[PDB]
Amino acid sequence: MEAAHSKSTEECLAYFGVSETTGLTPDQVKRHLEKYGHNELPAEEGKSLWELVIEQFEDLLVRILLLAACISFVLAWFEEGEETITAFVEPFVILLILIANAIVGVWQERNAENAIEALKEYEPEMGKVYRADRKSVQRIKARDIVPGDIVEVAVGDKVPADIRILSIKSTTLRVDQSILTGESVSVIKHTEPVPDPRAVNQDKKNMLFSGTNIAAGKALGIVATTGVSTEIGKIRDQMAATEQDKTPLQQKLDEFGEQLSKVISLICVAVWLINIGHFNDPVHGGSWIRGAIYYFKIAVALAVAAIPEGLPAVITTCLALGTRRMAKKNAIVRSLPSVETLGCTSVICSDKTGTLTTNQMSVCKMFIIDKVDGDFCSLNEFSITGSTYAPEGEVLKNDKPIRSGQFDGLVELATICALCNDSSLDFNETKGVYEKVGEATETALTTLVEKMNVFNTEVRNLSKVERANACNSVIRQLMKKEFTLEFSRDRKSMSVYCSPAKSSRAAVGNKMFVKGAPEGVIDRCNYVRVGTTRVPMTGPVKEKILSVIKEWGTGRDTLRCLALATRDTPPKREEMVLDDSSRFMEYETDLTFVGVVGMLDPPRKEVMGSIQLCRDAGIRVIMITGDNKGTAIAICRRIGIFGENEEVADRAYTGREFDDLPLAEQREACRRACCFARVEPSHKSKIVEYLQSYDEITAMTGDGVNDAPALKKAEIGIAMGSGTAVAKTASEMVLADDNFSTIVAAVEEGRAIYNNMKQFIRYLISSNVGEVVCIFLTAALGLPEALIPVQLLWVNLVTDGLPATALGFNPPDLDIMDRPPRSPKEPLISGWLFFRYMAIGGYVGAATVGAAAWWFMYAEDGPGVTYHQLTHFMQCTEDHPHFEGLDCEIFEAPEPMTMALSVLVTIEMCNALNSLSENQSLMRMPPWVNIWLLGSICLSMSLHFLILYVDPLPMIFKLKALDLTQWLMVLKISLPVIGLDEILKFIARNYLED
Ligand SMILES: Nc1ncnc2c1ncn2[C@@H]1O[C@H](COP(=O)(O)OP(=O)(O)CP(=O)(O)O)[C@@H](O)[C@H]1O
Ligand SMILES: CC(=O)C1=C(O)N2[C@H](C1=O)[C@H]1c3c[nH]c4cccc(c34)C[C@H]1C2(C)C
Ligand SMILES: [K+]
Ligand SMILES: [Mg+2]
Ligand SMILES: [Mn+2]
Ligand SMILES: [Mn+2]
Repeated sequence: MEAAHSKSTEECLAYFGVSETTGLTPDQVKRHLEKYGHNELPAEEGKSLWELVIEQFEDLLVRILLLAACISFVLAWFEEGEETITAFVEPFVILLILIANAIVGVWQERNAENAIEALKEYEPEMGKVYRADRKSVQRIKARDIVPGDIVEVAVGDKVPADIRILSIKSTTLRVDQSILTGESVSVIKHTEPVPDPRAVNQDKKNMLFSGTNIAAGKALGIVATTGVSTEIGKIRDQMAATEQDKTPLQQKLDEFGEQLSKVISLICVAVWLINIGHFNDPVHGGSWIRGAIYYFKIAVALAVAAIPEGLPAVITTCLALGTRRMAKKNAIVRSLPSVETLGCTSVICSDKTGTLTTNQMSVCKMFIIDKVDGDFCSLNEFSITGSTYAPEGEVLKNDKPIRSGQFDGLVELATICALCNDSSLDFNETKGVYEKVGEATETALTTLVEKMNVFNTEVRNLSKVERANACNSVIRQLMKKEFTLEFSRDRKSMSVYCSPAKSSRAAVGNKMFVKGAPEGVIDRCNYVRVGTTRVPMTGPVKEKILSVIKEWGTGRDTLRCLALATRDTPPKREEMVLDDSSRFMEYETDLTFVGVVGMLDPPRKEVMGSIQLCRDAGIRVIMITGDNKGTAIAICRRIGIFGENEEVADRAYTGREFDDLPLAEQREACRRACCFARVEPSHKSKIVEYLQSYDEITAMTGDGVNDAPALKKAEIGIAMGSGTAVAKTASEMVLADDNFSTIVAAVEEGRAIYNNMKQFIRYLISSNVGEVVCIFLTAALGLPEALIPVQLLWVNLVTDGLPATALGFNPPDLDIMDRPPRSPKEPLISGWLFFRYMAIGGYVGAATVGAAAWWFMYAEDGPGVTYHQLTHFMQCTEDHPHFEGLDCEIFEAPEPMTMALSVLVTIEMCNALNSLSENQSLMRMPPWVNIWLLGSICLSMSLHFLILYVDPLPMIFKLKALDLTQWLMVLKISLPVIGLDEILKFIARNYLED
């Protein structure tokens, strides 16, 4: 059944053809269960660890290193009776890396807790119905409720389905709809049509929404919809639309996967063309068994050389450490990549209530009457400080603290606030904070009474649990509450009838204390309290008081105001009927106006300063709230999203006003406007989606179930520590201490992290370039491979491993938070920078083949000088007469490859220093800046020396140690890589773009 809110109750009943005092028949229920299905949300799984690891071995690039694992496996199985001892280390070191990178890949991408399961917390197991087969209510499984059911809800119930209210049995039905609005103040419901077809949930005052709850009262309704066709079901579906997105760089990674996987395929057929180059002269002395095996040997060496294994490890380590830093600021990152994603953020969308604000309703202004001089009427206004339910703050007069008990009118105001009240305050010993018990707007009065302390009660030595209601209890000892005239919609006030406690002295006679909406309470006042005296309420006085109250309700203030009054001479108890709320208004007449309190849900102290720092970093903040527009704008002004006098006609929209714009204008509104109010959970994700469609990297901050869709949709969702479990499980990061400042800190950390990542990725990839150049040089020319996979794997994983991780510890810049966010489209290399280490890469790729082949010809030991014969080792077994004065095995010596490896290691270690900075020469930026880079290289070097000098190590890696002349040759053939890039820095800091 659609449009339940605009149908009358008779139309809803007639739709299902049911009586309100009968309900559906059990057969009808059976048919509706068939037709509509059960009243429940589908569970959303999320793949076993099985189908996750499987997906790690799916993206193209990973297969390349699996191909070179299986080929490596075969070309190590059918190994001759020679070294089948360690031939299997290669297909295992590889096969190990692919295992390690998978387990890590899942340990960062997997979201443990499920947000749809948290949502189901709002699904009550049980609901209550009237069905035709019984007169009395029937308590059944909620999932068995169907459209058409007559349902009964009552105080404390979770609402089981979307329900048109038919009949309110209590005097009011008060509903907490925070899961759809973020707002915890009760909604007073009625049963009349809401004619607007586009009514937003905050308008549907005749509906009950599944998953909300009844703060008070009792009602009967008819179920309009169940299952996913409900408001909470819509939230569930937007969370189920699981896009499983990815960090900008993580999309660059996924991108570079496609990049490198083709580069290899092209290079492999390119090696093949130069392998097929001397295919026209193989003299068939070794058939093709040698040829088709030497070629795969090359492929495994090329694939290994191209793929920068260890990169997944250095990143994960960088991210993980980042997460450790944020944890010390009380930011719990639940997804590793997210710690960095925040750095690229250009727009931060924010819930207001409980996010920007404390979600703790606070009386911040009050007044009583000081004097009435005929027509003129002087008010005594006070402000009250403090922004939580904690009874901490003071009452101020002209910004100076005063003792509330000084003023008789405040004693009376406090008395009414304490007594005309169904709530209290409680100190939660487990959470360490004060919490309301009952309605927010009532607990605000309770908190006020505690701050006012009109009797100067000693409260400093109380435990926090006792302190919670101390000053209210002292008022209870004076006046005894005898009964309550509860709130009704017709009069918009409530009152309590009180007698002075035994042993009076206070004052003789019974009293009625009244609070309510200003206009109706004031209309029923014939007198005004001035101190302890009472004077006639006149027109001009009534007008002055109403005017000030109206200013308080619409200002830069926009406060909820209550008027407080007492009936000085109440009827005798016996003259009042309590079972009929229609009579209550009349009982609350001939009142004496006492005062007014104005409350709001106020900003967290750090929010204003945080918005400013965001603004200084080129980040826009947009408030997106379920709350009304007036309040939303007023808070925006207090927190500096808008200027205090800024005109916001086209900068602030309700969800409806936003919906009314042409689709094009809706997109532009999202760039111009900074406050969206009276919004549904869908509006928030819609706005985030528009923002993202300008390619803005966008964040969402929230605490509520109604923020869950936007939290999921945003690149980065951020939840408040004290907010809902649903919002937390929908987020990438949680601010455990609710400190909004931490977001600003997380952006800086994320920018620092991004800078270090991009450059340690360059450092690690400049390496993989030279290797490929090498594995191609010593292949095309017909040379004995200067490096083989098992050595390359050590370098990429370990030798370059440490230094890369060292660069992820470089100091962040000083202006890091004074630049605008970087563009998401920004590559990782551009023009100058690409050819920059294609030059450095052209050097390592040559100097390695160049120092290995050096050991042949122009070196001492030194088989050696063969020249053109070196580029023809395939015919030493066959065409031996050519190779006279030499053996036919010394072409497979460990020394020349040790020369090659020692060059690579030495070049990359130097290449780590020039990686400390992008443009600043080592002259102007010392190599002693990042000490941890020094310890990192000295480790890599001492590890290099190791595999050269430990009995097993050089056999598994095919190395043989170098003389001190074999190292002088290495240094004089590697160290120039510094001066090369160093001059590449001089030709970039001046004549390029500096
Ligand atoms: N328990 C209570 N005792 C006294 N006064 C109460 C009260 N609960 C609410 N009120 C007062 O009466 C008014 C009744 O609220 P109501 O149901 O009219 O909603 P609202 O006017 O705040 C709704 P909306 O923002 O959706 O238009 C409140 O604004 C408040 O001043
Ligand atoms: C088994 C497993 O999950 C993985 C791997 O085994 N790896 C990475 C990877 O994710 C591979 C990868 C994909 N996209 C990129 C971009 C840059 C670098 C890497 C990758 C390293 C790749 C490899 C093969 C080490
Ligand atoms: K998200
Ligand atoms: Mg909220
Ligand atoms: Mn992977
Ligand atoms: Mn109302």
